[PDB]
Amino acid sequence: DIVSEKKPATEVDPTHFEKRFLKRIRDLGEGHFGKVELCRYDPEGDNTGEQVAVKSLKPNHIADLKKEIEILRNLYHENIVKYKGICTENGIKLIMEFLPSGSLKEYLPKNKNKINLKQQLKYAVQICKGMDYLGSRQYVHRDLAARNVLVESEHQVKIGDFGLTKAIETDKEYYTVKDDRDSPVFWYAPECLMQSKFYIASDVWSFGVTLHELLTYCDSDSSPMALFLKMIGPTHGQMTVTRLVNTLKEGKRLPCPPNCPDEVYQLMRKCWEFQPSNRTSFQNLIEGFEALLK
Ligand SMILES: COc1cc(Nc2nn([C@H]3COCC[C@@H]3C#N)cc2C(N)=O)ccc1Cl
Repeated sequence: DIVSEKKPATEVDPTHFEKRFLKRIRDLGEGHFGKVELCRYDPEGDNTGEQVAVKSLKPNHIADLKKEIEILRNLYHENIVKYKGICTENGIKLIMEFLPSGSLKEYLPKNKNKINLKQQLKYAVQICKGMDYLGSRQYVHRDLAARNVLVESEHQVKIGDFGLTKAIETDKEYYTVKDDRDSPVFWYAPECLMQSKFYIASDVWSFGVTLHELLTYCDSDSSPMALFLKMIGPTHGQMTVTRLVNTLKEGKRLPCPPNCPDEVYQLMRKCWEFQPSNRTSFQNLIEGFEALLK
């Protein structure tokens, strides 16, 4: 008789999502050769399955996606989006929990009435706690902006994208980047713009700019890009970044957001010391905000 293979152990992996049951609903966002879509994982095929956020490659940067997947899989913090699993074809898709409120960019313009200064400072503490957790794992985020901060509820935010996240080598203080063509220059510290060097303090600088967005309720007209382009001029093209570096070297910074008390603005200015070594830490920011909350 014919010889077949004995059926062995088949324990179902809860982190393995089958392609055939992962049904696309809509696009959520894009960023650095990746795209994020809302999908329903529907193995029963009746629209009752869980909604998930799915990151995949836009149709060679497969290595970058795999590295991002491995980082997120191992991060466990209240203010970091939850990894759910993967969908494997060499292809791979990252499956994450879906946060329907979106990012601070979508949420803040629509909920100004519900979100007061006290709530903004509580979101600022939560971003700092997620970032301090990331730093303790020796990672530099490199893309900290309000568009990457997801709203779990009126009371909770989570850092929701790790597309640019890099490990800082033990006993080294920074990561040197090579691919910088689509850098978020208006959120970047001078060392990132001048030498393409990324420190934990470079994320503190980016946090300061994110805090500025949070305080302005992510209004497009007072965005860090709109504000810096008004300061340096918007028709410089390829000369924009040197003009930005020059402006920062002169000591010019984003102005105090409307209705922001000076005490909060002073904590923000501490993120923006020209030299990385003079900048505040995430732990000291948490202390500062908590002092203002009680
Ligand atoms: C951008 O607008 C929306 C986004 C969401 N959700 C998400 N967005 N993202 C990323 C999408 O790409 C940009 C960066 C974002 C980050 N962080 C992840 C999620 C998610 N895990 O739920 C939900 C609703 C709306 Cl309207």
